[PDB]
Amino acid sequence: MIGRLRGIIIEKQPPLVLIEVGGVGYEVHMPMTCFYELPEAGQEAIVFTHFVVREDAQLLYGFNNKQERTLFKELIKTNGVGPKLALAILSGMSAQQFVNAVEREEVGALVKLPGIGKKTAERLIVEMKDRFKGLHGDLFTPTDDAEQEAVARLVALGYKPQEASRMVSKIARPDASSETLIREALRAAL
Amino acid sequence: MIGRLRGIIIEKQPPLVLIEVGGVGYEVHMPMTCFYELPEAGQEAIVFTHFVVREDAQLLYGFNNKQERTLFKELIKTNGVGPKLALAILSGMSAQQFVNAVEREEVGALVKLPGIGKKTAERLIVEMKDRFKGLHGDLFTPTDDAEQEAVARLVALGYKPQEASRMVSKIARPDASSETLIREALRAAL
Amino acid sequence: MIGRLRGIIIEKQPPLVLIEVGGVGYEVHMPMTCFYELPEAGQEAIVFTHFVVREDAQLLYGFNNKQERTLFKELIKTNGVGPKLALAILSGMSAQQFVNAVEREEVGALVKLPGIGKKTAERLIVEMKDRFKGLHGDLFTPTDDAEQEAVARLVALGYKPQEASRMVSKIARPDASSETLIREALRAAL
Amino acid sequence: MIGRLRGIIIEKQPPLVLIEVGGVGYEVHMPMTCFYELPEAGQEAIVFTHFVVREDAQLLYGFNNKQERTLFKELIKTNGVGPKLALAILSGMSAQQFVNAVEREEVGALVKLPGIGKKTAERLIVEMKDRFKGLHGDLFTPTDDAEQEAVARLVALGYKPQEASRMVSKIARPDASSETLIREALRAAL
Repeated sequence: MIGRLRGIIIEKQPPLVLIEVGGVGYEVHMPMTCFYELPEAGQEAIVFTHFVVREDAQLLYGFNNKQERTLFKELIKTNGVGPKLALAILSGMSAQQFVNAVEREEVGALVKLPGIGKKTAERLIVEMKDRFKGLHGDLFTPTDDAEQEAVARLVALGYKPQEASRMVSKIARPDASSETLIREALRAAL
Repeated sequence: MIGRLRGIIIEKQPPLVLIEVGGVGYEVHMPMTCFYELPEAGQEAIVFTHFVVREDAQLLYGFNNKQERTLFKELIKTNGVGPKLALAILSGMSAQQFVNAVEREEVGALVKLPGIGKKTAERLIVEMKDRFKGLHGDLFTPTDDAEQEAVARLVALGYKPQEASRMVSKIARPDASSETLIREALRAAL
Repeated sequence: MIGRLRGIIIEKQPPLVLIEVGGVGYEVHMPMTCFYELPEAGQEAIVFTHFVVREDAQLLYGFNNKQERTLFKELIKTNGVGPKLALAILSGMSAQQFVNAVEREEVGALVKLPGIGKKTAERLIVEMKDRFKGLHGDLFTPTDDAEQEAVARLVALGYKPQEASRMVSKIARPDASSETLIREALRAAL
Repeated sequence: MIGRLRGIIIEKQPPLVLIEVGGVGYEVHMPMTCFYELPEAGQEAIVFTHFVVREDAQLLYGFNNKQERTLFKELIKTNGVGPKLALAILSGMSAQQFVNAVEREEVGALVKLPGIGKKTAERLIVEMKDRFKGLHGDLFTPTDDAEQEAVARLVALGYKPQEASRMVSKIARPDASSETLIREALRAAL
């Protein structure tokens, strides 16, 4: 439900940060690489969050931008990676580096990580390297921003990636509103 | 627990909208047709919400008015429809149209939707067409507002629809307070 | 976690009330008898809440005072009564009346309620009539306020009611702070 | 998710305290020893919280400082102790005393507590006495603050305590930022 927090840094205890928001102190778990970018206690901070429901707990994982959160979200969707390990992966390396490692396929580096499997490492690379394709953004892009947006949305709707791809690509060009595109796409399909 | 949000639109990423409320950024999932009616980022918005608890997540589905939320709630109560599909149904068509399709019984249209079943489509129509009856409102009405209110309440209480119907219809007429009606109805039954 | 709400009544739809608290609109389910006492929409209201976690939902049940909430809490602890029925019981009758019915043991009245069992009604009376004993308050009292408080606390701690009873009654008298009593009681027992 | 609350004490009903935060009244369960230190109703209070998710409830346990919370957290991680008993242990004795009892290994005292097991008491002592070692703080310390911090973090990451211990101890000395230490440690290990 919670995607972002805006408040004052009350305490820092890596990798935990306590952010006061209107009297409510929220504990946020952040990968060290994000952690380094946090402002000083007493100052205002903005963090992108990912909520994790768990058996005996409700947790928030935070990032400095939406790109890093996406990467995190992506990592955890795999069978072998959970939030805790995802946090460790992004504490040893930055989103950027991680992305490079995968592209350059360097398991070596990945293994140097606790709980990090080899067959796991290998599988990871393979898997992630694949997921980045359908991923657009500075991070995941070493075409059209709105089209790519309209697509994601259409895919969020239930349309098979390729279907969607086709559905917007048929009608299109700029000075459209992904919103407009999405809109159009739908009419022309139902 | 959360039925409405009032705050500033921070970002739009259809079908997701991020609404800032006193420093807390809430992610809201909205059907495209509602989405189109949202104000611009930076401005204040009011959205009616439906909370969905899930295995690994807590989600909020939002609408522009209570009527659309009801329709959504209604759709999801069926065996074949879940929140994600309900969101897709209301992204392809507006509450109004949807309501028409059902009344005019046009499966054709419904099928043109991913995950949307035929036997499902058929069953849907049949089912919804039935549920709208007991549903009062501009949407679900192509009698007395308070009586109909007193009834719903009495039905919320545990009374069988027909019982309730009868219970208020026996004593009644205007310049009553559904609250008054409900009140009266009860005394006269216990 | 949430025991009280202070905010503006945005809408009333018995038995549901929507209360705006700093931009967050909370849905509260209230027994009709409490409902009648609510102020007008647009005005400030204070409601005592009971949180109910459920399979696919998180709900808040509200009351006008702590006594009515207690009674509700009490009712639901029984095997045969759940929140929905407890809300119906307190919609047909007021906490006061309910309390009388039980004391005067009048099943007749109770049965006049949907889902309300006879063996259930009977069992209820019996059960509640018993629970009120250990219950102190205007409602549940057709001795010492602090002692009774110190006891409850000591009982919250794990002490068997009678033990606790004894533990404070040995040392005591006024111008004590239940807090003081509790304190004392403990030292003298460990 | 909630680690701290800052608001006005609305009511005290040991061991429960109701804290108003921006219109939201939060119920907090506090060990009596913490309870005694609370300010008067009407005044502002700051409490450190521990969230407990439960079958039919969501609860918050509060403390006056982070040390007492840690101790609580520690206690509950054991097989034999749950939140309710942990609250009773800290209501009979203060964090300090408790810590002493364990160090001085005095079961006698512990047993004087409801639900408190003997084999349990014994096991406890043994267990806690062990956990305090890896615990640094005034409470749990009848070396370097940042190093010890860097370690905890590295351990939060997945590193075996000893590994971490070694990893920071190799490179180190002051006027470092646990953050710096952590940082360094990582590079030199991957």
